[PDB]
Amino acid sequence: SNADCMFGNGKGYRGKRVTTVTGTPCQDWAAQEPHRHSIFTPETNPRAGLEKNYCRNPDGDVGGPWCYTTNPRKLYDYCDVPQCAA
Repeated sequence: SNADCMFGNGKGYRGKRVTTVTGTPCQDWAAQEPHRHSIFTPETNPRAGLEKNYCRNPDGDVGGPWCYTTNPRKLYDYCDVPQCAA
């Protein structure tokens, strides 16, 4: 596959999904915008492969990969990337 898929929780999810389960665009892990988060950035989590706004699981939530949303409703949510390790 093009490797836009997660392995388990998405800890080694090296994909490029950029939307929550709703399709709400994931914010840039790098951007505090419009959700300021000096956490789960590429620079605070240089082990979970956080690039741009592509979904990731820095914490390896056992529910799956997530991101921060550009949605003024919630700070973060889960993404909808298929299981690569399946």
